[PDB]
Amino acid sequence: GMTIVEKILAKASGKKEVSPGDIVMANIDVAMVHDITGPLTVNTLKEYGIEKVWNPEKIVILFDHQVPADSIKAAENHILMRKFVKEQGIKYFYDIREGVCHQVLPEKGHVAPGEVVVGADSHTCTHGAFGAFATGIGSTDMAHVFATGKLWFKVPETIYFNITGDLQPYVTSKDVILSIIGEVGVDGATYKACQFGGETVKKMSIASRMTMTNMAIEMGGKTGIIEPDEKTIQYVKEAMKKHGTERPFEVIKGDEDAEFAEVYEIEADKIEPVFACPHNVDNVKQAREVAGKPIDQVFIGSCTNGRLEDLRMAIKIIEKHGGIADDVRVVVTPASREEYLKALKEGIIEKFLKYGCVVTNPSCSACMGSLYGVLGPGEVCVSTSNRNFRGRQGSLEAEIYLASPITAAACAVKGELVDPRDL
Ligand SMILES: CC(C)(O)CC(C)(C)O
Ligand SMILES: [Mg+2]
Repeated sequence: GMTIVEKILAKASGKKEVSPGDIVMANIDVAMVHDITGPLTVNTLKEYGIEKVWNPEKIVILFDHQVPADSIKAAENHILMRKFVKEQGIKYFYDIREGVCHQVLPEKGHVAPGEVVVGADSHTCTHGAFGAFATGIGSTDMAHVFATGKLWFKVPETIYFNITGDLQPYVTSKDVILSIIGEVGVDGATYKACQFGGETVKKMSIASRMTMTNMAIEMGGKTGIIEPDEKTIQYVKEAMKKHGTERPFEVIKGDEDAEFAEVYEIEADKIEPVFACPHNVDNVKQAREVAGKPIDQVFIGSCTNGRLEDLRMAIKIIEKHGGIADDVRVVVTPASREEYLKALKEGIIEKFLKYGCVVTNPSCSACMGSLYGVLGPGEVCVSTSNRNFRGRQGSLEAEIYLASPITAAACAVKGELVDPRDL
């Protein structure tokens, strides 16, 4: 009787069974690296004299196509990456501006149910939306992965969030996950896989599911995971066909009599629009109880969201209420080029433009970085981001409220923190 994570790690280590706390050596299906972890990893490999990665088709590299105009080190790192990709015969390499980190990997078909996914970023948990075991690892582990196609993992315990009921109007999976995190706390799920399931999750789209697993790490989770269903299978198969990345996969599900460290019953019909308020993702408040505070900027589409359903719900709110308030900069960033195209074809982009919204291209590098330069001092911002920028948020006592795309759009409309149901 095993959880989905246990089964995935059992299969991957060739074991009959696995229990939390077991330390097992698991085959890696896909390893993703972007920005600096790329050059660290390649360098470590050079130092050990490793001529070849284990499988050039199970490595996904995101890297800036533009040579950085000043620093010679980054031009050097850039030449290094191109050499590696070429010599190793790495098939799957993408511009850092193909999309935000965690959008590009699944949309090209690189994440299937039952797979072990490792990534250089803290928010690789995102890919657990696909019934995959997905974790962020450092460059030392990443070099080991590139060399051998294996890594030691400690099997985590699972907390199961059973989410049932129907989401009320104007409420999204962003509000569900934020509400879960306000209760559990930034450290409440340390070492644990956070599994979301239940009738409410079944009805959610893949896009909505990804927003939840995206933020598992924000409560100290080891990862986030949702079992695959028909929507999952069809998304993955369609993505594989579009990009030529077909490979066999096994849909793995947890057992009905699996053990969990904890089980939360989440009443979805009770979730309301919420904000994560400065300065902790933990500090979650019902929108009404903060409503009224004037705001300077709104970011709709961020790390990792701004998929088509996010852009729809945002543009519907804005266009219905006649555009955006005065003295609010509203930046709209589709999660990927592929998502940008879908929005373009549906006339959504043209409409954001019409209301004086800035529409900008996504960049994986933006998710990793400093917010120095984007927010002015003392400015209040509403963001659909699913990750914190603590430490380097940044410029410097700027205030940043995390919200769903619906609430973010509402805020853009009124020019203040507002509950979208109150427009
Ligand atoms: C990446 C970003 C520009 O969306 C972050 C934020 C916090 C300003 O939304
Ligand atoms: Mg992210």
